[PDB]
This record gives sequence, C-alpha cells and structure tokens, in this order.
Amino acid sequence: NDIHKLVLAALNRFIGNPGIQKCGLKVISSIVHFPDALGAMDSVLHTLQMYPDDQEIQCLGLSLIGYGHLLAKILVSSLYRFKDVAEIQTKGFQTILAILKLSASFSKLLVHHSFDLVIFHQMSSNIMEQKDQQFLNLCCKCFAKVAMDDYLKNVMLERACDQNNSIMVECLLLLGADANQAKEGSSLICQVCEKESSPKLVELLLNSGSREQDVRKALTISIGKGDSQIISLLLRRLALDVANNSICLGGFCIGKVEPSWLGPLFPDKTSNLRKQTNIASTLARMVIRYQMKSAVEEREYITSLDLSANELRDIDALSQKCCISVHLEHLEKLELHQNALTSFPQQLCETLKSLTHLDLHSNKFTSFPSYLLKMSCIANLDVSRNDIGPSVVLDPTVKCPTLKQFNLSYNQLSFVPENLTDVVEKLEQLILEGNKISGICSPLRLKELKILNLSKNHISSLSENFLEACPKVESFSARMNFLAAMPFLPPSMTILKLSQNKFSCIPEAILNLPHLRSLDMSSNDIQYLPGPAHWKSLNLRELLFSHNQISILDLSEKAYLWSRVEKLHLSHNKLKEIPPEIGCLENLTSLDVSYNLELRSFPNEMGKLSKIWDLPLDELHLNFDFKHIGCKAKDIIRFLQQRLKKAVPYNRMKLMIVGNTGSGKTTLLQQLMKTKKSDLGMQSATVGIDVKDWPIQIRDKRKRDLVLNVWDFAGREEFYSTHPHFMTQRALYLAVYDLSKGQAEVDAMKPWLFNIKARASSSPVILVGTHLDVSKACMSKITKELLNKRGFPAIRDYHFVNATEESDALAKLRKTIINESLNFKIRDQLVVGQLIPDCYVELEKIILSERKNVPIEFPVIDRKRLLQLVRENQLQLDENELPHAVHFLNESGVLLHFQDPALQLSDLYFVEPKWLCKIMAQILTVKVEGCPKHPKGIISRRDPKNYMTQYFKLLEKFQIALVPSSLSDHRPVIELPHCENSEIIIRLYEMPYFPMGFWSRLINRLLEISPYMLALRPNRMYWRQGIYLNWSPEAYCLVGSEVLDNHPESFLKITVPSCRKGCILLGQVVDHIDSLMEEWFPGLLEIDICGEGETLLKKWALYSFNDGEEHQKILLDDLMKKAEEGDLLVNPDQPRLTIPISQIAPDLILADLPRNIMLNNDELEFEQAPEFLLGDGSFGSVYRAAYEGEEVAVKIFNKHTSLRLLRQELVVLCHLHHPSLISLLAAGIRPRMLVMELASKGSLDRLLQQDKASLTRTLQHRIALHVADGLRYLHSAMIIYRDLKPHNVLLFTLYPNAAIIAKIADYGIAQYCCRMTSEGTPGFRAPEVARGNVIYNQQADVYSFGLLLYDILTTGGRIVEGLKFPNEFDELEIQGKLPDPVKEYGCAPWPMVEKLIKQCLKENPQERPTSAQVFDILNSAELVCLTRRILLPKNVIVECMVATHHNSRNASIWLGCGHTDRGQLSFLDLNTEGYTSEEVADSRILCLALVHLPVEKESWIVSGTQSGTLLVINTEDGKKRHTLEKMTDSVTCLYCNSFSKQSKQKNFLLVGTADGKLAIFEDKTVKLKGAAPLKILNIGNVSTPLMCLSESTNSTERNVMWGGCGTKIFSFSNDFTIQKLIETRTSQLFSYAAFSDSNIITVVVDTALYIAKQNSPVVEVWDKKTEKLCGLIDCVHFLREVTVKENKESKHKMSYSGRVKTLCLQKNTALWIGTGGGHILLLDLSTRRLIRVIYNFCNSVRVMMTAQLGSLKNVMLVLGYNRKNTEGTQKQKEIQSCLTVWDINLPHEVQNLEKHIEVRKELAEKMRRTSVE
Ligand SMILES: Nc1ncnc2c1ncn2[C@@H]1O[C@H](COP(=O)(O)OP(=O)(O)OP(=O)(O)O)[C@@H](O)[C@H]1O
Ligand SMILES: Nc1nc2c(ncn2[C@@H]2O[C@H](COP(=O)(O)OP(=O)(O)O)[C@@H](O)[C@H]2O)c(=O)[nH]1
Repeated sequence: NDIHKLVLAALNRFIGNPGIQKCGLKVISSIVHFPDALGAMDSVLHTLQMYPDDQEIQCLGLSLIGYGHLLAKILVSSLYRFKDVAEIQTKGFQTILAILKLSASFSKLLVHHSFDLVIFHQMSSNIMEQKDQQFLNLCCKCFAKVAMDDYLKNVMLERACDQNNSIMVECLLLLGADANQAKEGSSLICQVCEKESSPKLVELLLNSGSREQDVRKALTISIGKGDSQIISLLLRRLALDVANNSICLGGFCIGKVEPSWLGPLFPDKTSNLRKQTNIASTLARMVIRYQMKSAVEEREYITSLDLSANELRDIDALSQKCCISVHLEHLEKLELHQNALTSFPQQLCETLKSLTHLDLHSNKFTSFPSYLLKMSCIANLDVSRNDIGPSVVLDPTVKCPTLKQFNLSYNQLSFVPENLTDVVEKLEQLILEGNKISGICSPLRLKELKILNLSKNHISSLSENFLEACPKVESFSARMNFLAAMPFLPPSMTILKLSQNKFSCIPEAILNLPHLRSLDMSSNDIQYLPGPAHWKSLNLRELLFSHNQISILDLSEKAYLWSRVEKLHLSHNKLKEIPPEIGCLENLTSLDVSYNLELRSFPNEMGKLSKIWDLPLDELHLNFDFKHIGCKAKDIIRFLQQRLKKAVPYNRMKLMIVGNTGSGKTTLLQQLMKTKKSDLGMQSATVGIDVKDWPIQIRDKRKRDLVLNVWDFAGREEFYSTHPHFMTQRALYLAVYDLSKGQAEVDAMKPWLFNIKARASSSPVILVGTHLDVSKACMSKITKELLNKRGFPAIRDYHFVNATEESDALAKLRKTIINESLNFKIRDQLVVGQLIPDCYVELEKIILSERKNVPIEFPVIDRKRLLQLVRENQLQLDENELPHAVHFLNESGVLLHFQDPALQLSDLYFVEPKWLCKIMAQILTVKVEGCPKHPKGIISRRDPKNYMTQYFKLLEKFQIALVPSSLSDHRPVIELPHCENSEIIIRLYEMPYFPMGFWSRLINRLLEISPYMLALRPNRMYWRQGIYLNWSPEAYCLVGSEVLDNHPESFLKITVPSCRKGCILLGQVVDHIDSLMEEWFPGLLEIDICGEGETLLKKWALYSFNDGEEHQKILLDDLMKKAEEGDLLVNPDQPRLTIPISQIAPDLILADLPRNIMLNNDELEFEQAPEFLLGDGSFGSVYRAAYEGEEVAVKIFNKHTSLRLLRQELVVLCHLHHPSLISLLAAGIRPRMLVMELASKGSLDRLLQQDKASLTRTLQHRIALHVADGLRYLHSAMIIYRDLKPHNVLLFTLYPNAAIIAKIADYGIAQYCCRMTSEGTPGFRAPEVARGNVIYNQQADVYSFGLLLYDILTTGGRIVEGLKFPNEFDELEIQGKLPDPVKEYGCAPWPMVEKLIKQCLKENPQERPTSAQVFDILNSAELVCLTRRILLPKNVIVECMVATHHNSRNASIWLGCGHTDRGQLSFLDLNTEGYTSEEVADSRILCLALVHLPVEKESWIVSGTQSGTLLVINTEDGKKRHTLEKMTDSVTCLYCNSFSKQSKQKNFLLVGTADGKLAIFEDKTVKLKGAAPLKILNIGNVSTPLMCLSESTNSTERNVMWGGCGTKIFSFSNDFTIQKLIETRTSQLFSYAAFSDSNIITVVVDTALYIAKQNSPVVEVWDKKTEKLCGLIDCVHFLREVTVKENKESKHKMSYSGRVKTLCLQKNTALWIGTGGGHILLLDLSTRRLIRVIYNFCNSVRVMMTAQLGSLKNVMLVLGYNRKNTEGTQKQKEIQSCLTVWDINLPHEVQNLEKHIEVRKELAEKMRRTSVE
C-alpha cells in the first residue's frame, strides 16, 4: 500500500499533457484516499486550463479540487462553461462548500471573480418544479456560507440588479441587503430604471428600504424615458395616501401628466394577484435555516388629486376618454395651482361631475373660460393669479348656483364681473383684490354675499346702491383704494376694514351700523374721531386708527358704551394726552399710543385695565424711566395702579462729585454739608466712592426737604476701572480744579468731563474752583475758551470757592446747586419732584431704618429677609412689585441690587452701598512687595468666614478677574507673522479720549470668548491696552492702543489677517467692541445734529491700492463706505484699479459668516414690488420667489433691523441645520434681505382652521413628531424657543409617509436673543410665562408643545372659540383647566396622547417631561394605532365578546360575564360608551355569536353557556328570547359561517360544546323554539372537549371549515363530514410534551395552520396537505430577548407566566399573538418573525377579534385584563377589563414609522456635516 507511485504518477500526468489525463486523474482520485498522501494541487489545477472543455475530466477535476486565488477563477469559469450540462454542478458546489468551511475569507474571493453569474442562474434555472431537492439543498448550503459577510450581500445585490433577476433580488432582500447604499446619488433605483428593468424588479426595490430622495431622482430618470409600468409604481410610493384617498403630486417637476401613468393609482376592484414569488420566500427560509445552523452549534374612489408644482404646460392629456376618464367623475378636489397652464380643456370640465374645490392659480390664463361653471356641483372656484383679460363678463347661459367662493385675486381686471347676479346666486366670498378695477361698480344685486373684498383696486367711490341689495355682507374690506365715503352699508356688517384710503372724517354711514364689531381705518388722513356717543353699536371690539392725524381721543362723553373694546391702535398721531376716562374700558387688551412724540404722560386711571398684555412705548417720553429689565407693558399697569393708590412727590437726587487725584472734593464736601466736626484733623486720600447723604430742608416757601446723596468719587487714577458703574443718567455732577495748577490742571481735567458726556449725555455739570488762598485766576478764559461747548457736556455754571471755610462764594455755590437740582428737567420732566406711589417711599423708609440694623461684617440682606420685612410692615407690595421697586430704589442710591442673571448673586441686596463701594476698591490698592513671581497683574487666590468666596464671586462677575488695572501699562514688543500691507485688515476707532472703564471692560469681553473659529484656545500676551491673541500665523488679532504723531486723540488699532478665518475674527471682535459702546456709553455714539455729526467715534477703515509697500494707508470713514453699498468694490478718482470691499471690511458685507450663505444676487429671480408674490403672510414681509431654479421665500426686512443686529441673528441662525428646522439658504444686501426654504402648504393654523379634512390622525402624528424633534434639537443646543403656536409650524406636504413634513420657524429665537413677544402669545403661553414672576425654562416650551398638541387634536377648535372670547381664551387655560378634548370637541379619542397632554399640562415646571422624553414617547408606534380604551365598570369579569358589522353605521360590541357564576349578557355601545347589565341565563355564559338574517331585517344574537342552555335573543327586543334545544355539556364555541351551497344566499350556525357534538343549524331556523339540528355530528369524546373553530382564508375552496377538537384538529365542508384527523401530540420534535399534549385552544386557517394549546408558550405550524409541523415558533423566544435589561426581577421568574391565550390573524400581512401575560406579539408571517412586542398596556390578553365600525372598517378589539392587588393580602385582586380597540393597520406603521425615523436620523447627520464644512 506504500510505493513511490504518487510522485511518478503526478509528474507523468503533468508531462503527459495532450491526452493522457483521462486515466491519470482517475489514478490520482483512487490514490488520494489510501495512504492519506500529502505538491499535486498546482498541477491538477494547471491541467484544467491546459485542456478544458472535456466533461469527463472536468467532473473528475472538480471532484479532486476538494483534496492563491486562481482556483476560484477556474471554478466558476468551469461551472459557467457547463451551466446546465449535467449534474456536475453537484460536484462543483460540493467543492465550494468544502473549501469555504475551512477558509472563510475565500468566499469573498469567489464573489470577487464571477460566482454570482452562476449561482443566480442555478437558483433561477427553474430548479423549483425540477425535483432536484438534494441539489438545491446543496446550492442553498453553499449560498448560506457565501452570504456570511453583509458587504458580500450588498455587492451581490448590486450585481444582481444589473442583470434583471426578480426571484433572486427578492431572495436577497429577504436576507437583509439594504437597497439604499450604492452611491446616494446614483443608488439602486436610479440605474434599475436607467437599464430598462422589469416592473417586478422596481416594485421589490421600492417596497423595501429605499430612500425617498433616490426615488424622486429615479422618477426624473423614468420621466426621461417613456415607461408606463415603472412610473405608476414610483408615484404609488411617492404620492398616495390610501388612508385619505389622495394623490399628493405637488412638489415634483413632472414635465407633463399622462393618464397612462395615473391609471393604476386610482383604486381598482379587479386587482387580485396570485402567489408565485413564494419561491423566493422558500429559498430565503432555506438560507436562513442553513445560516442559523452554521451559527448555533458552531369603492372608495380617491378624491384629492394634487398637481400643484408640476410645470404642466398643458393638461389636455386627461381630457380624453382614456383609461381614467371614469375614475375622474368623483374627484371632489383638484389642484392645478402654480403650473403654467392655459385654457382648461372644455371636455374635462364636464367629464368630472363631482368636483368642488377646483383651484388653479398662478397659471398663465388670459380668459376666464366661463365654461368652467357648467360643472354639476362646484364650489370654491379659485383662479387668483392669472392674467385674466380686462373684462371677465360671465356668459348668461350658465345658471350655476352652487358656487360659493369665487376668487379672482390679482388679475388684470378692469371691472367687477358683469353677470354675477344672473349666474352665481348663492355666491358668498366674492374676492376681487389686487385687480385694476377703476370705474364705479355695479349695483351688485347679490343676495348672499357674505365676505366681499376690493383691496388694492383703483376705486373712485362706491355707487349709493352698491350695497343696497346685499343684506348679508359681513366683511367688506376695500384697502389701499382711493375712497372717500361709504354708500349706506347694510345693517348686517360685522367686520369692516378700510385702511390706506383718502378720508377726512369717518363717514356717518359707518357710525351707525347696528352690529359692527371691528373697524380698521389705518393710514387714513382723518381729523376727528367721534366720541363713543356716536357709534350706535354695543359690540365694538377693535378700533384700529393708526397713522392718522388725530388731535383728541374723546372719551369724556360716555366711556362705558365702549366697555368691550379690545384693540385700540392710535400710533403715529398728533395726540396730546390720554383722557382719564380711558380707565373705564376694562376689556381693553392691546392699547397703542406709540410714536406720538407729544403724549408725555400716562393718567393714573389706566391702572384699572388689568387685561392689557402689550403696550408699545416706542418713541415717546414719560415721567419715569421704563424698560429696565422689566416693564413688560404689564408691570406698567401695576405701577399706574399703585400710583393711583397714593401718589407722593419724591424728593431724592444724585450729586456725583468728581475730581482728579487731589482737589477740593472732601474738604469741599465737608464744607457744603456744613459739617462742623471733621474730627480727623487730616483726612487722607479717598478710597472707593464714599457715599454720604445729607438732607436739605430749604428754609424757604418751598418746604420740599430734598435729600441728594453725594458720592465723592475717587481722585487717584488707581480706582478708575469701576466708576462707570456709579454714573447713572439722573444726576448733577460737580467737578473741581485745585486751581494751584491753574491753566495746566484744567487741561488734565478734560478726560473726566468727557466721561460725563459718555455716560449721561443729558446730565448737568458744575465746575467749582477750589483755591483762592493758594494764590492765575484767568482760568475762566480757558474754560470759556477751550472746555465749554466742544464735545463736552452741558456745562451750566462755574464757581471759585475757597472750600476750606464758609464763604459768601460757598453760599452762592449752595444756591446754585439747589437751583440747578430743582430745575433738572430731562425730556422736560422735572426729575426732582416726580410722582411715585407712596409704597416706594414706605419701602425706602423701612430700608433706611434697617441700615442701622445690619451686620457690619456683611451688610447684605437676603431676599428672604426682605420678604420678611415687607410682612413685618403693612406694605402694599406683592412679588410683582419688588422687581420694579428695588430697581427704582437702586436708581435713587438707596441699595444696589443686580438683576443680571449671569451675576448669580441677585438673591443678595446691598443695603448700605457705602460699604460695597469701599470693599470693591480694597483689592485695587493692596500691593505685593514680596517676589514678583508672576508678570505684573496676574494673580491667583491669595487673601473672612465664607466672605472670601462671595468677594470674588462678585469681583470676577465684576470682571476684575488677573487685575486688568495696574497691569503693565507699557506694551510688550509684538511682531505679526505677516506685515506686507495686503494680507491684513485694519480698522480705527479715533475718539477724543478713552472713556474711564473702557479697556478694563474691553479686554475682558474679548478675553473669555475662547471658542473662536468654531475649542482651541489661543496664546495671548495682554498688557493694559492690548490683547494679541493668536492661534497660528493663519489666525491672530491685535486690539492695540497707539497714538500717532501729531494726533492728540487716541486710536484703537485692530489688525487681523485677511484670510478667511480672519474675517470671522474681525466680525466677532467688532461686534463685541460696538455692542459695548452702545450698552454703556450712549453719549459717544450719539450723533449730535447740534453743530455737526461728529459722533466722537470716527471708526475709520484703512485700505491701500498699491498691494504691499503702499507707503501710506488710505483712510475711509466707515459710514461713507457703508453708503458705498450699491456696489461691492471701492475705487478712487482714478478708476482703472479697484479694491474689493469684501477684503477691507468683511463685516459690513455678510462675509464673516460661513461662506455658503452668501447672497449670490445674480441667481435670485425675485420681484419685491408685486403683492401677489407676497402670498406668504397676509400683508406681511415674507415673499415668494425663485433662486437656484427652486422656489424659496425671501424675507424683506424693514428699516428696524440695524445691520449689526442682522449679523447678530445670522450668526446664531447659521449653525442649527436640522431636518425639522427652517434653514437659511442665503442672505445679503441690496436690499437687506434673507432667503429661506418655501413651506409650500403654509402655516399650520390655516390648515387646521379651514382645511380640517386633511388632518387624518396620522399626519396629526407626523406633525407632532417633527415639532417634538425640533424642540429636542433646540433644547439640546441649549436655547428655548419660547413661543410656539400653530402660526409657527410650517408644513411642507400633506402626504403622510414623507420625510420632511413639519418645520418650526426658528427666526423667532434669533429676533428674541438679539434684541432683549418674549412673554409669548396669550393663548399659547405656559403658566409660569403669563404670571412672569419666575425666570423661564424649557418647561415652558414643553407646555407650549402641550397646547400645540391640544390644538392639533381638536383641529383648531380652541383657537376659533378663543378668537371670539380671548380674555377667557387665556385665563381659562392659564390654570391647567382647559376642557376635555372629547366632550367639548368632536375628535377621535386617541387616548394614548391624552395622557401625553395631561403630562405636558402639569403646572409644576420640573414635573413636566423633558423634550427628549416627549419626543421619545411619540416615537412609539402604538400611540398612532391605539384608538380608544374603555375601562369597564369596577370588578366586572368578562371573557367573551362579539361585534356587529351588519349595521356598520354605529356598532355595539356585545360582551358576556364571568363575575357571576350565573349567566348575564353585557351590552356595550361605543359612541356612547354606556355599559348595561341584564341577567339572562341561570349558568355563566361562555361565548356568543351573531346570526343576522337578510330577511325581516334583524340580527338574532345567540349565546352558548356552560349549562348547555343555548339562548337566542333578538337585536332590538331583549324580550323575544327563546333558548333552543338544551345541550348536554358546556358550550364552548359558537360560530357563524358562509355556506351558500343552495344556489342562493345561505348561512348556518355551529355550537361547539365541551364534547365535540356539532349541533349545526340554519340561518333562518333560529326563531322557532327548540331549533332542529340538521346534522348532529358528535366528533369528540367526554374527555376530548371541542374548544375552538375557524373559517377558510379564501372562498375558492368553497369555505372549507376547520375546527379543533380535543387535541386533534379536523375539518369539513358542505358534506359536513370530517375530512382530516390530524394529530398533534404525536410530534417528533419534543422539547416538551404538554405544550402539544393538552387540549387545543385556537385554530386559524391560512396557507398553513397556526395552533396553540392551554398554557402553551409555543405555537405549532402545520401544513394542510403534508400535515407536518413545518414550524415551531416559541413566545418566550421573543419575550425573553426584550425582557433582559428592563426586567431584572424576571431572573426570578424562570417558571414564566406567558403563553398564547388567543390567536387573531390579519388577512395576509401579519399575525397577532395575544399572550396570557401582559404582552402582545406581531408576526410577519412571510419573512421575519418578530416585528414588535407591545406590552405594559394590560396584564392578561383574554380575547382578541377583528371587526368593522362606522366606515372605520377593520379594527381589532383586544379585551385584556388589568388586575389591581389593592387588597392582594386578602387573596383578592381588583379586576378591570380594559377593552381596547387597535387599528388593524398597526403591523405596517410599526415597520413604516421605524423606517421614517431612520431616514431623518441620517438627515440629522448629513445636515450637520454642512456645519462642519
Ligand atoms: N418660509 C416660509 N414659507 C412659507 N410661508 C412662510 C415662510 N416664512 C413665513 N411664512 C409665513 O408668513 C407669515 C408672516 O411671517 P412673519 O415672520 O411676519 O410672521 P410673524 O412673526 O407672526 O409676524 P411679525 O414678524 O410681524 O411678528 C406667517 O404666517 C408665516 O406662516
Ligand atoms: N490749603 C488748602 N488745601 C486744600 C484746599 N482744597 C483742598 N485742599 C486739600 O485737599 C485735600 C482733600 O483731598 P481730596 O481731594 O478730597 O482727596 P481725593 O478725593 O481722594 O482726591 C485736603 O487734605 C486739603 O488739604 C484749599 O482750598 N486750601
């Protein structure tokens, strides 16, 4: 057995190459076994290539391969060269199967070469029906290991769609292999429609995962070609809402519509298709089996037809008699707006006889057809942007009465349509705005006009008989016309709007309308507003009269006659004062008297108008300072009411003495106050500010004892960083010389005066000489020569007192100070004696008394102490008065309190400010003469009981920390990386003198902004007056401070590299340098028109033509360059060369922002001028236009937004980028505009207020989900939206299964966070937001979301009910008492979101779910399907139920009883939900059934009980009851079949008793007492109880009936004989016995049989023909996979409860397992086993069945239990039978919705890539 034959034989078969191999292969094959020999592979591989094509050796070679990659290259090339020659593929696939199981990666090599080319042919060469089961098993075992790698699956699928092969592509889809992965721009469907594939190949790709964007691209592709079966399949997945009967073809750019496409979109009753793709499912099952083996041991015609944006240049293609010309006749909605049609085809407009919302606007019509009106039942005919000819006369041969809303907006009309009165009788909303109507109108004999309109026409006037024949007009509104009077308006008008006309007085035809409700006459030029005794109408609510010329506001005559008025707009008028009689209009809500410039006072009466929630105060001055951080137009009412209580004059002023390093300040203050003592013989230099107070009872006729508090500020320069905090605008400043250095010190005093002009422009100053004893008195020259009136504040006197002892000059100084104080008069208001409520004075008195009762070590007071001291006294202040009270007392120098939220010490109140000011200056004077270990100025924590904490918890909040004062005045030498005059940008800030606390606060605002260029911090070396922070030679910034020679001013040089990151630096630094100047120093950037516009702040820009070595930088004032905005480049008088403005000031042009949002004005196809393109927003500011070839909405800004604010909003708006957020596209200048995405379907509120019929209980869910996603993104980005209303939800499409539906407008947060409606709209407002007491939170956005959900659910019921009653529309919901959605409004109960509402409607803020949860609770797919739960009365046990489908109008679900051992039928309606009880049997009833008789029109209802007493009772009559034959054993199942075997309609009844005896009856024989059983079929035994029944899935088998009996299922037919006796206990796969060795419980008839037994946690799947257990599907095989982490106690529940308590099978989609536990299972019976388990809604799913209710057919009822162990210790449980009603369409949603999230999650990331780059 051992010789050297092996080597000789191998080598001789090698050399013997022409024709020897036939025997050599046989020899080596024979020898490969015996010694188990081990260099032949290469040669036996070589012989194949050296001599192919010989079958007899090919088979042998394949047989010997099984005993480098080129191997594979020969293998398939062999099997492909012999595709189907013989069973040599067997040997081949054996070879592959052998090779893969030892070399896994080689599989990837096989698919590398060609393996698909042969394996697909093998699996598709009709191997099925060729009984080669062993061979196919071999191929499947091979493939299972081939498709191990998922990437191999994806590439195999890619190459399997290249060659059209439906069966294998389906098999691969069932095996995973997602179909949206190829290229994302040319992914599967794109080429599959390019390569001219089959309809079945496209349908399978669409049905599974295929991204919608790719589907749209493929639709464009398949439009390119002419295909009629692939187009109709793309539309059927892109645009069809079967639940709503719609076609949402809106956004698509279909070039032309042809009926051969929409043919199959319309429903077709004939559509019925067989099951031939079962081959693919079987192969998938085999592959899955082999994979897990390799894994484990090793009517209703659709109505809405939307064709909006498809640029249909013609629609004639549907007018013909084509395939769909019979489905169109019941359309009832047709949208053709925004196309480019013309001449609607006459044949079409009579083809469809049921159309009622035909709207086709923005088309290019040129003649109103006048044959559109011959349709049968038409309404809302809408042609509203076409170019309708000059006249639109309606032909009088049409008598169409049904028209209701005949819109004709924005045409080119020249007349009212002529023959309305003879054609459109019942017309209601005749709208004719935007036309060019010129001549006087017709008498207009319309009998039913309800809302006319004539806006923007050119009307001369109205004929006196214009409205004399329209007795129901309600809303005549002729805006923007040239109108002079009104012609006897009918007495029925309610709302009348007449703005922008030319009146001179309200025509008396308006003053007498007996029901008028609102009257808007803005922009008129009227003179006299008649008093309320001229209006004759008890119901005036709105009186809009802005922009008129009104003198008086007459209310003295009779004010209560306007007691209901709720809106009164009087802005832009010549008003003088508000009469006190305004205090009677209690129902006032929104008063507006702004922009009057001549009002100057508010009467104390207005404090009684507590309903006011807004009150603009723009451009008018009052007797008090408003808008501190409060004064929200509501606290003002509290102030005006408390001042009504008791108004006293307030005498207290501020006299801020100011000096410089030494003067008569303290020795002049201690002489003004006449302080005799000055006990310190030599007082030393001042620390801090040293507030003192001194009363002055002026001993004169004016007994006003004024108390002005002196703050003798610090002289020495060291304290100069904090002073601008103690320089308010209400003061009387002094200043002092020390005239010893006369005419030289007076120069050095210049900065001080400048700062006084910087902080308080309108504050008086008094110079005071301080020296006559020390000698130069000609100083009055220079103060009159230089110092007086050139950029320095309003000097009003000057004196020369000695200031060491009393003097006549000192007395004159006293008199001057007193007379200057009492005559202050800012805005002509006389500050010194203004009126305040006495409550403030009382609080001031008690605080002053408290100042002697405070700990010296810590003079602070806690807010608790203050709220205790208000209780100690009898103060009339609430928690809403103090927020203004303490601020006002801060203004008077009593106590400093800081309301700044960032400064987290607002809880502290610093009574005795003379200690806070003294302590804040201790650090600035403590030095360290030890070791200068750190550079001069930087320091760490180096100093009592916890006071060290608060000291620097104030000081660095005070931005003293590193002390920016006494910090290296001399600048360290710095050199920029590039200084070549052309890579840098430079901007100046020339100002006459740096203000006091400028650099200290400037270097502290630039400093802490670390995330520049977005978190990489820069290196910075910052002296007193510079920073120079740099990241690289590519990004740096030097905010220097130099003085150029021969320039006594002081500049602020900024240098930033001209790179792209540089412009970001420059913009973000100029913002922080400009916002400061207008926040603290409003005097500087105050253009003084008196004199000239110096502005004291000449922000230059430096630009140079000569790139590098320009030898000089050319100045340009920033304002004048901003005037050069009409262009984009600058150029000198020499125009050949020029500089780009985007390079010398990239902040003015919006270039610092991410460059992708640059305007690109060239591609903007936009027309601001027209108002028909204003369509977005009623007379708003957001238009509609085209850009980049797509429709987008521009937002033209008015003159309000300063460009700096626009940039401040764009910076935050530009990096949100979420699929549920309105995203920017471009923004720019010329004009100052903004472009965003066009929300096609407009705001939500419109949709839910006039189009309720589209919200469909699954769009009302997608909208809420998308809005919750928006909030969850915002709240994660740490910004609260603060105002969310159905006015701010912008829809995109009404097709439910879309990727982007709802999108909240995010411009609100920009407009909010830029300029700080922050309190939110009244109705849509959280409880903490209306009261305004508490600082706000995310829990207010959550409450706003709750209200949004409530409005969506009721579909605009609350909004409509509140627009007539707003003052309750807010206050009823301000407490969470808004009513139950179901009782007040008709709505689908939807009771899983009602709990969401009542959780988001909790008053406690942090008790409301956070936004992430309220999105993750809507993400669940079992709230979009649950429809209503009915907790039955307390402790009722019910175990049986039957529905009613014969009366499908309103149905009642008849239940049984288990709580009584004796029988009782338990009726239960659904629309009333009223349970009733009626004992009818003497023994507990077990089941019921419905036998409806087509004759006599009744539905007898039958009931089988445990006693066998088979009861029958009539539907309506509960008295005509006759029990039939008393049965022998317990009846267990009743059933009503479909057995029409007698050539007529026929039915029977089955009585399943506990023994098997089939007591069958007939449909009609139920009436006679003791019915007659036709065929008494005793089937089972006494020990084998008949326990279940079922019926066939199809009707082609003549409804073969199947019933379970004992443990053996049986069946019969019209023969009524047992056709099979299948036995289940005799199973050959015992995992356990009693799961099959028990009585049957359920049976379902389908392609297979699914069966369960008592307490069987596994279901058995038999076949009808083979009678084999083809399936064994275990329940805990699914439950114990989700109950792994969420149930840790389940580890103790190994003896698990949980089993199949009932079956219920859907038609062909899935199967619903009802567990004996508290769970339910979805089973996709075709491919994948578990779809979802929906638990935690009951505890025991007892009964389940299918039914139909009220045209909402096919619902699934689930009678489960919820036991309460309230007294479980008493061995009793509290039972609630929680009957629920799921919508049977659940198994789709749960797999549809879980796709929908994924599609957005990807979009949630891809969008955030644009934020990166
Ligand atoms: N991108 C858009 N697409 C379609 N409609 C829009 C878009 N943006 C805004 N609108 C609509 O235009 C209307 C006016 O917008 P606007 O921002 O003026 O509303 P507003 O903020 O309530 O009014 P205001 O700014 O005067 O307070 C709104 O009804 C909004 O629905
Ligand atoms: N001899 C004399 N001394 C004066 C006169 N006016 C002010 N002084 C001196 O100025 C000092 C007051 O210091 P002061 O300016 O209040 O300190 P500062 O507030 O920190 O700048 C006193 O010590 C006086 O000696 C004056 O008219 N005559």
